[PDB]
Amino acid sequence: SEFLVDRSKNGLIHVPKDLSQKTTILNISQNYISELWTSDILSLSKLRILIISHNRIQYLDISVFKFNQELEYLDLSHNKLVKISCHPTVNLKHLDLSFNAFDALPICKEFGNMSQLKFLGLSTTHLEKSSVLPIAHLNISKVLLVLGETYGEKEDPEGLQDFNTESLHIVFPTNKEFHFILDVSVKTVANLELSNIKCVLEDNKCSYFLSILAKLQTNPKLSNLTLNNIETTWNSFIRILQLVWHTTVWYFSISNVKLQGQLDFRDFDYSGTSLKALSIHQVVSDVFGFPQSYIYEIFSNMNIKNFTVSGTRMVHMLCPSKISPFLHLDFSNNLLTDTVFENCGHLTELETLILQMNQLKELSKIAEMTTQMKSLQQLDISQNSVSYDEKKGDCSWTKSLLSLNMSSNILTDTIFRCLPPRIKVLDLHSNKIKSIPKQVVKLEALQELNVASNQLKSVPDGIFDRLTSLQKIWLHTNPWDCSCPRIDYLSRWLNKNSQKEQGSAKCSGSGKPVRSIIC
Ligand SMILES: *[C@@H]1O[C@H](CO)[C@@H](O[C@@H]2O[C@H](CO)[C@@H](O)[C@H](O)[C@H]2NC(C)=O)[C@H](O)[C@H]1NC(C)=O
Ligand SMILES: *[C@@H]1O[C@H](CO)[C@@H](O[C@@H]2O[C@H](CO)[C@@H](O)[C@H](O)[C@H]2NC(C)=O)[C@H](O)[C@H]1NC(C)=O
Ligand SMILES: *[C@@H]1O[C@H](CO)[C@@H](O)[C@H](O)[C@H]1NC(C)=O
Repeated sequence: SEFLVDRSKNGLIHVPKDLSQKTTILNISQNYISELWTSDILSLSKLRILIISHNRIQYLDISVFKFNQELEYLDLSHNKLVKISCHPTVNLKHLDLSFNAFDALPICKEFGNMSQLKFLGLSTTHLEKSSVLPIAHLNISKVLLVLGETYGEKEDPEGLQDFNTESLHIVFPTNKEFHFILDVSVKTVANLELSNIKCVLEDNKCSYFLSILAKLQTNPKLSNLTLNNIETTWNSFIRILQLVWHTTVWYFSISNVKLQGQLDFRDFDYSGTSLKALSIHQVVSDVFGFPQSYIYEIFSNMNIKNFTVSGTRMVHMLCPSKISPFLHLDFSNNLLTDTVFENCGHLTELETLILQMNQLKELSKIAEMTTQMKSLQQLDISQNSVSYDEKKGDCSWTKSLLSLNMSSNILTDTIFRCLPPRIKVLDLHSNKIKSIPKQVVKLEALQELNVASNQLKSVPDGIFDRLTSLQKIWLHTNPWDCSCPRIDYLSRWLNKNSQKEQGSAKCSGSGKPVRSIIC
């Protein structure tokens, strides 16, 4: 049972009154409501979730839900809250006051009795360490704190030290140089996230931001660090990578970055790291574009096992200088070409490599890249423009390759002459395959084969008599000629193996499910 009333985006001005008393979830987000009374919601006795975000409430009396004993989730984010009255009320598990106009931290003493409070979203322009005290005894899981645009004057450096939270997401002011002296190293924080870091100036390259990051080295509890919406020079960017490299963090994630200047930094110290994974999503450079020097050398020689770089104008990734510990590399959505990692015998531990959506073109070159990757189990080169030239001869795939994703390219039926021998998973959909040659019978171990969205009209008589290992197969979005007898072996054989087909391959023009032909 769950009576959901979704009145969001209805231009409401007050809380709808003619609501069923069965309402357990009330969504009135994105409207024009300006007041929240007790009578607005007291009659909804079973109300459990209340979402009034993106309205324009300025005053919050927290006793207005005193009669909603089942309420555990309240979202009042993106309102105009400037005032909050503290009174006895119900124990919430989730309270969101983020993105409001409070001048002081909207923390009520009554918040202390919320023994199940697991998420607290706050808004403020002034943070005093002592104002957090009522909740300093609660084991909160995540706190979102949005510092208003005018935050900055009369800063308390220990303002956060009383927060007892496992995850902290600090949202710094937007459109402002980073000059804030707030210690983000908190005793109990394991997952720290910081949004909006901007330091594009000569005076001193992100010294303030780097300073608070350096205090993240002195806490073994910090395990996950995330940085969002960063704008600074290329030097300061590499300084951040280097600084956090020596912290305690295991997982470091960076998304939405705008970098400028000429990169000078290339003397990276990889020692003393605890990093398990690093991901960099969405990097934008200045008018000159992605650096032509140093950056790849920094990226290629990282002494880590998980490494993602997506959403960048990156064009190379070189063989690591020494034997590399790279284990799972995701370089999807860049501008890399086929020579990436060429002539490389230092990636013998790599097990998965994703090069989806780049600028790969010739498959023989890509298979040569794979030869010395003796542990490589999965390879994704989908959404490129890869063709295979049968003239180049045999392909030197590594024997360890089990899964191969080549969807969204311009391969032909010759592709089946350029497949690793132990192939088990094979995704070729959105290609230019017009037929299935006799080479397929040699893939006994094949378990999955996706040739959807090609130009298949039929398959040979008996092409599956020796593919005893198959479990899943896609055939849809292909123009099959369904006149008997060209469609009979495909009809009888398909009918028997009912569970194996994924989706519904349909006849060209007739539209009938192919299983339904009686030749
Ligand atoms: C390293 O990256 C790999 C993938 O590149 C991560 O593996 C997957 O994790 C998800 C978690 O939801 C699982 O569902 C998948 O089955 C995993 N795939 C494989 C092949 O293991 C892995 O977790 C990452 N490791 C670290 C330490 O971050
Ligand atoms: C290979 O990579 C492609 C992405 O390039 C995967 O494709 C998506 O697959 C799901 C169904 O499995 C669809 O909902 C999406 O529409 C596909 N995306 C595109 C752009 O076509 C594909 O699943 C991958 N194959 C394997 C075996 O992992
Ligand atoms: C409530 O509605 C808003 C706007 O349609 C939507 O973004 C949000 O995800 C919804 N949440 C729930 C729990 O219905």
